[PDB]
Amino acid sequence: PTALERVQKEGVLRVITRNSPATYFQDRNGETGFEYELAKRFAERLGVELKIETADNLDDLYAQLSREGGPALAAAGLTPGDDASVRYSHTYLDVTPQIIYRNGQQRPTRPEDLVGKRIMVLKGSSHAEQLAELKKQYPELKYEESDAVEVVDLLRMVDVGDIDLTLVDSNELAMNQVYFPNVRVAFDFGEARGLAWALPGGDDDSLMNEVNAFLDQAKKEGLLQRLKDRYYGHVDVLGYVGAYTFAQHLQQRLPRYESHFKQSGKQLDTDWRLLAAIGYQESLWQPGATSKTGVRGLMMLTNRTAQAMGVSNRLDPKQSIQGGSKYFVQIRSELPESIKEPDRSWFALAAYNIGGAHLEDARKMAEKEGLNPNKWLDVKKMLPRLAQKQWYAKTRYGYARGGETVHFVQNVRRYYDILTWVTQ
Ligand SMILES: CC[C@H](C)[C@H](N)C(=O)O
Repeated sequence: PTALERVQKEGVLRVITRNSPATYFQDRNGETGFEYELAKRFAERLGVELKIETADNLDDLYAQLSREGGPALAAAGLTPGDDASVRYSHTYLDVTPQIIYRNGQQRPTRPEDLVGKRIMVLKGSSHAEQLAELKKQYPELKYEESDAVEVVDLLRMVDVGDIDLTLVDSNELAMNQVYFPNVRVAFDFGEARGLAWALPGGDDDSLMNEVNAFLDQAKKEGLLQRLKDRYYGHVDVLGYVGAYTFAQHLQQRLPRYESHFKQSGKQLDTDWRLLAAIGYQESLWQPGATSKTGVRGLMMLTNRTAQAMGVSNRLDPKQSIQGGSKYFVQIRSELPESIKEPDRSWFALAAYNIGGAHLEDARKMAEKEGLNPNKWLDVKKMLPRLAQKQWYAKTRYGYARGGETVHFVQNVRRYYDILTWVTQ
């Protein structure tokens, strides 16, 4: 039976990956990861179940792949390795290895500067191999390979000054930037290269052909780009300053209010990280925060909402978290029965910012356009229109800043993702 026929026969596609939020992550809310979502799509294309294995490290990852009866493929942000014990699919993401340093230290600008530093990379990585190449040229270059850490750990070490430098791909630095406020790109070390899935060595090309056809379909429909934005887009969407500032706020601000968020979350069957995400978007986790628009405190409440909720002080963190949390749940509960989770929460987020009246208008508008008013992706196309006259003059409630409401829901969902992917 071909590699491809065997997968169909078993009704399972076995995938091996790295223990990493970038690749595969287990949370109470389900499974996420750039590679997980991409592979899950592959399995479903083939009409089979996805079964995920995580390796201990990169050497063990490649060793399992060549192992008889092992996984069909590795999906793990791999950079192509002549070792015909392993083969590689077409590439699916353009990334750049980048030398990483700690802000407030001498920035190395060229490979020469890598000499005489404390450097660590993952044992078995293409990054390790790059440094072996440079060592050939510069015989006194020192660095260490480790099989007992992952990429998140290498960046922590640079962040707190445990080591001077590391070397990682630019996608994963972007992803991690929101955890490590001091980490910065020293320079791009080596040129841009594509990530590839790896398959066992040999001449059976039945599954490889399907992987390539699938990845090429993925680039046709923007799937790879959507997945990139979600996991790797943090610095691009929130801006550089937003990225490292969040890392700082996560470190400095959140631990003061984490326990209130959890307590509000438990008593309301609502994920506390979703509540924390709203607090970040509203006030950047600052209890004293006031606007000059009639909203104040950590969850940014109006006086009216504060009183309805039993809040006697909006600048009290605990009370602001409780009232804004109850309020979000209230809004979400009042939504029409027809809106199912997960959309229901994203609708509730929009209503938190714009109110149910304008949100109704966006729902009515989607309906007028032959879209589905209970689907978030549909209504989200309608929200920016509330700010345009050809549209809002035809609405009950008129002009609203719906583009801002879109921004609100995206950011919160991103902050939510970020808080979910935290490791310790
Ligand atoms: C952590 C190193 C990563 C996985 C790199 N792209 C490699 O293939 O080795």
